[PDB]
Amino acid sequence: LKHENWPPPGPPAVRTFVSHFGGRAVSGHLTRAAAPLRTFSVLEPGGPGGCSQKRRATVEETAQAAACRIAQNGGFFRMNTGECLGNVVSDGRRVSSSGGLQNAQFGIRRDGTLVTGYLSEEEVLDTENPFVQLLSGVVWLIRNGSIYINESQATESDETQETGSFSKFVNVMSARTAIGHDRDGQLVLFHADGQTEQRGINLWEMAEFLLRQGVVNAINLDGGGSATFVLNGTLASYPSDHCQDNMWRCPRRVSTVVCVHEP
Amino acid sequence: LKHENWPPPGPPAVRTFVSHFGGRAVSGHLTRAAAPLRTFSVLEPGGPGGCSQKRRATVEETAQAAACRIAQNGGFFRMNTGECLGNVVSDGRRVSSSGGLQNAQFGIRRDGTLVTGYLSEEEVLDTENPFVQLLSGVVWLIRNGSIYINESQATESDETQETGSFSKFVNVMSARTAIGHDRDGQLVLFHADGQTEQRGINLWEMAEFLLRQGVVNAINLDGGGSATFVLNGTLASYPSDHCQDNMWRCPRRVSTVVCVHEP
Ligand SMILES: O=P(O)(O)OC[C@H]1O[C@H](O)[C@@H](O)[C@@H](O)[C@@H]1O
Ligand SMILES: O=P(O)(O)OC[C@H]1O[C@H](O)[C@@H](O)[C@@H](O)[C@@H]1O
Ligand SMILES: CC(=O)N[C@@H]1[C@@H](O)[C@H](O)[C@@H](CO)O[C@@H]1O
Ligand SMILES: CC(=O)N[C@@H]1[C@@H](O)[C@H](O)[C@@H](CO)O[C@@H]1O
Repeated sequence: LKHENWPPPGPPAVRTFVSHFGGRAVSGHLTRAAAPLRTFSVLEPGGPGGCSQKRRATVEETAQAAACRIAQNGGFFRMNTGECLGNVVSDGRRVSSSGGLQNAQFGIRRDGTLVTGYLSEEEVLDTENPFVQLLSGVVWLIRNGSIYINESQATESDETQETGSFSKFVNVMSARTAIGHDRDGQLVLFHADGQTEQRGINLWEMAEFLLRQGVVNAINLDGGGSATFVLNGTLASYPSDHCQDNMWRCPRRVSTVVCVHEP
Repeated sequence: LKHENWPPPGPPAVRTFVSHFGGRAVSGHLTRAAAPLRTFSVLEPGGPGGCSQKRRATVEETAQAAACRIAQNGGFFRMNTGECLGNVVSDGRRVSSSGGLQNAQFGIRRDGTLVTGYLSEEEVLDTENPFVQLLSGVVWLIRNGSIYINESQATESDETQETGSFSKFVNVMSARTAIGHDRDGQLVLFHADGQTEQRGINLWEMAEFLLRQGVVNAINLDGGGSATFVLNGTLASYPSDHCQDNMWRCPRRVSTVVCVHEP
């Protein structure tokens, strides 16, 4: 009712793009990975226990301990405290709660079922077919093959992102990332390089792009300076944050990470 | 007095930028590596013997065989035949000739002397202090701390690059790459993502950027679709060529490669 369940039924395919959104050229990658139950992980910052310690680490640091073939930044977090925000299940271990808020979620149950959308506390704690991986974003981009941004603005909590108003967060140009799946049950990761209010895409544009790629459900993960794409442990994107006291670009220390590893 | 000699004076510094050239945001990397006599190699495509066999291989393929920490596409080539163009010396092995043409060159001799500029056949074939690495480009960007593109346009042969007229090659927007060195004798590698006549920079813009980073000599290497940046064997740039029959971007099979590796 409030979420989509996809029953469960080959190295990941990493695609590089430079595409035009509203006339602007935006670079990024689309990753497609089969057998998510075997290859998909949600990782805590700096290894197990990171969310409890409120640790912040770069996607590179977190991914290299896990030997991820493809890693991207994960959920939203409080920059000043390192608190993980939203429900998180990391390799069977629940390490973050929604705190009453309703936000877009994506995860996989123990039998391989992919779940996307708004989950109650009871659904998250279900011991029957428990979640093995789960994280929260902000805005349910695609529901059952249709854009669901209008509905997200109407119903989703707006206490997690710090970009500004919900409308600005939805419509501003920025770096963006998203997670979802296609109709064959393959995991889909997306990222686009950008910089808030300067370069990149908004959520309407990302949702259209993903529908073209066959995505049937997907949520928006952390963007802006948090957006990071790490390929075999190497940074392969252009972060927007500047390094300290110079104008070079530097990857942000973030919280949870989404990982695709070998089965 | 047609070339410059720089006497021999930590891991390499890899920096990411997104920088603005006339209001266009251009992304790329600047690499700086010490002790080039021990850490810098020019590689033949695929493996040793690539030039004699007219091999074309991606920078990734060529670099994974050499264990490069940083790799970029090298000199110019003929796409239809795979012929290596210009003088090439790869770890002491001479594998390509100038054919009488005059083009910007960059090399290091056995004692560590860094050499940039125009070289006679006698200088290339010298055996007293022989070249251990050497490759040729098109346009001498910076000579002893001053831009030298006007002089290069005045003197360099124009039979190697296939972009079009000399003026277009210099002034057109595109993906670009460059090799040079700073006054501490360190190797500098530069690349900017782009697409000929759509995105990127021209040679004047790249030359101005390199001067601000302390580059005292540099030449222009193969740009356009050839431009590739590979870090620890993983592609970390956005090539402009499309893959066969789809919207995704694919690295180009190129010729010689410039490599920074362990000493
Ligand atoms: O991640 P974004 O969208 O680029 O925002 C990053 C910026 O947000 C606000 O301006 C501040 O909190 C700054 O710390 C930061 O420069
Ligand atoms: O490396 P570049 O600059 O992108 O050039 C690639 C292009 O060169 C030529 O002009 C044409 O044959 C094009 O069809 C080709 O795609
Ligand atoms: C465009 C975008 O998503 N920016 C996000 C912001 O919303 C979020 O509050 C913060 C920490 O999670 O990271 C980034 O700044
Ligand atoms: C703008 C630019 O660098 N273009 C080059 C072209 O000049 C060269 O002829 C070809 C093969 O080396 O590769 C790229 O297309």
